Amino acid sequence: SMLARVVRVLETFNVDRTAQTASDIGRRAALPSSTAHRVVDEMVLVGILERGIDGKVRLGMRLWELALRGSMALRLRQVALPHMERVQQRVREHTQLAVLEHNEVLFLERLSHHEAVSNLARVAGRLPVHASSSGLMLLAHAGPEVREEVLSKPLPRVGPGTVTDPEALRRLLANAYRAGYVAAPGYIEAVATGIAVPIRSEGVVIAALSAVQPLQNAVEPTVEILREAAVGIETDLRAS
Amino acid sequence: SMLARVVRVLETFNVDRTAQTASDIGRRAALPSSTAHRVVDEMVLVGILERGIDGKVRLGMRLWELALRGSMALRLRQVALPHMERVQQRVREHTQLAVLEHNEVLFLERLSHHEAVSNLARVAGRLPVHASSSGLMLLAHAGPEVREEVLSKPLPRVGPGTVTDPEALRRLLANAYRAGYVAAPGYIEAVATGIAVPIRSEGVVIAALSAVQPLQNAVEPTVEILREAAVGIETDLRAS
Repeated sequence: SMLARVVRVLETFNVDRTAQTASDIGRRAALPSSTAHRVVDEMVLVGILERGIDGKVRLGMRLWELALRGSMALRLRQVALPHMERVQQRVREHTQLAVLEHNEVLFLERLSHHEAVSNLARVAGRLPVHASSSGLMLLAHAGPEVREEVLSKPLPRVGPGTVTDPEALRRLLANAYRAGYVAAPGYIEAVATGIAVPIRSEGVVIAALSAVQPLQNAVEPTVEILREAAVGIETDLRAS
Repeated sequence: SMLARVVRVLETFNVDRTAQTASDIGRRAALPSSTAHRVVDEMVLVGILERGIDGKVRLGMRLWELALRGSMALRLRQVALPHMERVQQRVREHTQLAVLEHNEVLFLERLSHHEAVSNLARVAGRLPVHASSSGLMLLAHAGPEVREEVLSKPLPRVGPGTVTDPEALRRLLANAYRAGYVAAPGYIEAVATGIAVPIRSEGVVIAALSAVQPLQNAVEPTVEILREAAVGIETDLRAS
């Protein structure tokens, strides 16, 4: 399909790849040279891609506009940001907002203080569900079918502290469901603890609000600050 | 063509329209029912759209991700946002970031205090180039061909203060170029003044940084704050 070829072209761009030649796009998308050059030209023609004065193609401003305007991602981030900014003022590490997408964590927003701890979460970037405080919080509220899919895959260690045993994960998830937060000491990187709380709309967890902070930092203060922020978000969501 | 039909479907969504029926999409996109369902179903299949439990379709999280990942609009917003938050802390009204796109203003970012003045600028939304502080500041640096296009087209008044006389506009643009700022009292709404300054990169104005504040607030102090923020953004643009 033309739409399938267009999506494969979009998929060649990534969090640290802004500009490509049609030949490189063809190679990354496993598309024949002629097909890659034709599809790229059509995408440039409608403004989904733009061609710079360097002759390389980039994701187009028209694509950005059509994808964000009125979107669930933009509306939630908009409601969330003032509350995320207050957490950032208080904790001065990282505040981020995430959803589940195809059994991975996708980040809608990330606020970072200068010389905060190392953080691998990227806006419009992904991390594993089982290893991420955000992922474990959201997976705790997913159906048994979603939990089974995720729990039945080989589960790599991401950081030193990553829990990979399916039944140990079920115990974590039950505790997180009960407690209304996940602390994840060194589950992504040795130096970092992720802490995540749920964001609810009409009694459904739609997102996770998280902090990333040095491993040795107190957990309880951050948990409380995120809960307060999450309450603010749910209030503001209910009337938006 | 299928790519053309897909773009027309994306175009039926907007800043104020999040969820539609395939029937409503078919009406707005000029597609007969069968074609509207087929294109929407295929876009739902590749995750470009999502179909809710209410049976309504929405812009997809996968589309948001593929459009924003490593995008020019994300990179510039990322560099700008900390400086924009400092301005927002000081002025406590609205701070926003805009570019020119097809001779209209397109907003990349907007920060708002909950008790701020009425503001009609939306992220991934547009305002007229002649009527917004952001548009006038960007059009002052657009070069002669774009300038004459805008000065020769229909120029309606938007708010009470909108300057519509083409020669009075020519003067404003020449003054804006020299002064390095635009104050636009009631050009969009009676209650509000837009104030915009340029963001340069490689000696080219690529964006406008703007505040929207009550008509009665003093302009000079907001100009100074935006100039400082703009220098900060430019330094971090040179360093990246």
